[PDB]
Amino acid sequence: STGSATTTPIDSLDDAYITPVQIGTPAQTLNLDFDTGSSDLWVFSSETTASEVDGQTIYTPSKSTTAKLLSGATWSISYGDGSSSSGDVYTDTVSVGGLTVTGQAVESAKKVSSSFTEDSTIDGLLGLAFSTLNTVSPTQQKTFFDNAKASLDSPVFTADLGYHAPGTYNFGFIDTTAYTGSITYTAVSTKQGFWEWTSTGYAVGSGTFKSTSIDGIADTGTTLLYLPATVVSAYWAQVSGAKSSSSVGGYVFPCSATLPSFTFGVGSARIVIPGDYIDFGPISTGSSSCFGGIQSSAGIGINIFGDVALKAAFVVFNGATTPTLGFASK
Repeated sequence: STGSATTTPIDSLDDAYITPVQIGTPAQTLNLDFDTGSSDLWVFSSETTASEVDGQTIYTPSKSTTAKLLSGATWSISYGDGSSSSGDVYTDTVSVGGLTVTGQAVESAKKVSSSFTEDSTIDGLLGLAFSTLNTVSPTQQKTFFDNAKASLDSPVFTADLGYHAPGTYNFGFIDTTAYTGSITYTAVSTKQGFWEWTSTGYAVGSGTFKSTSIDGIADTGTTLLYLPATVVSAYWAQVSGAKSSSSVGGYVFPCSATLPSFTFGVGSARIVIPGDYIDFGPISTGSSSCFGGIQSSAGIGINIFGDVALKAAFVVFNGATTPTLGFASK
C-alpha cells in the first residue's frame, strides 16, 4: 500500500504545515501537524475543555462507529516550545492520503495549552518519530507510520515541504520525479527516539565549507533551524546590523537586509537553504526589525533541523530495520 497527502503552510511565514487526516467512520477530517519530532497522534475533540477550543475542528468519538475507548489509557505531552496537552485514548480507523490504519491510537485532548488554543488552524498533531517516545500510559502506543509499516510497499515516508507553498507527505514509496540529482543517505541513531543524524558541516553564503560534525534531529514540527552558537554567530556576522536580542528571544536583523544562503552537509552532498527561507518577518506588526530563521540551540540541549532546513530538500525517512535519512535537492 501507499499514501500521498498534500501539506499546506498555516500562514504566510510557513510557521507550520497542516495535512488532512480522516478519522473514524464516517470519516471526520481534521487538519493535523505532522511532527517527526514526536510520537503521539492527538486531536482536539468533543472532550476538550470548551474554553480551550477556539475554531479548531474536533473529533467526536461518539459519532464514529469504529471508535473504541482504550480503557484506562491516558497521555500527557510537553513540547520543546513549552506547549502541552493531555487526555484519554480511543482506537479508531485513520487514513492519510488513501493509506488506512485500523486500530490506531487516537489521543483525545481533555486539556491543551494556550499556544494550541490560539492556533485555530491546527486540529492536532500526528507524530512520526519513534514509538518509544509515545506518552500513552500504562500501555505505550504505536505511531501511524509504525502501524502502517508492514503494509507499505517500502518502509519509508518522505517529507517534501514547500517554501510559501504546499508540499507533500508520501508513505510507502519514493517519488523519483519530486527531486533533482541523487538522494544521499546518512546514518540515524534512534537512541533518543528521534530521527537523529550527523551533518558533515556548513557554509555561509558563498563562503568556504567548514567540515565539522553537527549532531541533530530532522524535525518537521519545529519551524526554525537551531544550531550551535558558533555556527549561528558565523551566519549572522555576515548580515549588517544583525544581533542577538534577549528581549526578543533570538537573532534579529534589519528588514532591509538581503540574507545570505546557508549550506549544510549530508555526507559529501550539500543542501542549500536560500536566504529568503531564513526571513521570518517583522518581530511585531510594522517593525523594521525582522526575526531570523537560524537560531542558537544553546540551552535546548539538541540541534534541530526544523522546517527552514527540511523545506530546502526532499527528505526520506527510511524506517527499515536499520533506519536512515535521505536528502536530495529539489
